[PDB]
Amino acid sequence: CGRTSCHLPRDVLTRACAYQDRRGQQRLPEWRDPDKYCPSYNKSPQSNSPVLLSRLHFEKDADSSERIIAPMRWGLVPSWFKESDPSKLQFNTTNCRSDTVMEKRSFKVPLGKGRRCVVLADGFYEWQRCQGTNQRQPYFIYFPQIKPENWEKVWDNWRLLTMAGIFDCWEPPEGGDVLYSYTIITVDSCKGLSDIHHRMPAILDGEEAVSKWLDFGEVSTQEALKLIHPTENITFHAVSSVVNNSRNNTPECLAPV
DNA sequence: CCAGACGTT
DNA sequence: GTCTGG
DNA sequence: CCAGACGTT
DNA sequence: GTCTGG
Repeated sequence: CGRTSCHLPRDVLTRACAYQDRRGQQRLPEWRDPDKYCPSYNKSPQSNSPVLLSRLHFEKDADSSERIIAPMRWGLVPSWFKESDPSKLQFNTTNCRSDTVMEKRSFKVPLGKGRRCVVLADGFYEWQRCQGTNQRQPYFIYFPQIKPENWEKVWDNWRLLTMAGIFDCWEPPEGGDVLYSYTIITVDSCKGLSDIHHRMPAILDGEEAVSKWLDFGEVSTQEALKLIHPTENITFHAVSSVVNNSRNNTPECLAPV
């Protein structure tokens, strides 16, 4: 999973991230760096997407079940990385295989420090490789949804896709803001998706999964990794090739055909 | 020991 | 920074 | 992820 | 074929 849609206006996104802390207080997650939120139908690696993380990553003594929402760089840049510019990274951290995560230098260390985040999207795109043709068929893939008038109604009630991520913090040698960057954990595609692609993102389905993944305060790596697996609770439709070029940011990207 | 990699679809 | 391969 | 470049005097 | 930029 190397492309998402995350196009909602910031306040609509934030309201769609309404949740309950461990005490059952209804809350909206508190923003950091909201100016870096860049809505688009076509989010590629190296772009910023909003992710949820525990408040306790940002505030001493916080309730770890409280949530921050913050734009992060898609493509995990490890703390130790030595060059001036993130883009010089010579290995792909767009994704992080679940099967090998504990053996991977770039992911184990930040995972170990509790740096679990939830990557938000409308949904993700996958390109289907079909036998004996180089033509790839793009699909938009998303949580099942409630079953220009309809458009506004749909998107107000949209259930955002919640993907399990890991993030790391990098101080540019040259100097600047700390870079927060993320990888989306991958697992085997479910039966529903297996004729489209062998890989899918690790989807956290519902508030229990999202909560336990976020809460590095109360939930160990070993307990968190149990949430990482495929889900059949997923739907999709084929979309035009408009999505293919990551410069194309329009509704046509995720329109059915 | 040091050198060199650190990753995925 | 930390681990693997030599 | 795909698209597009891939080079020097 | 392989890497960078989006």
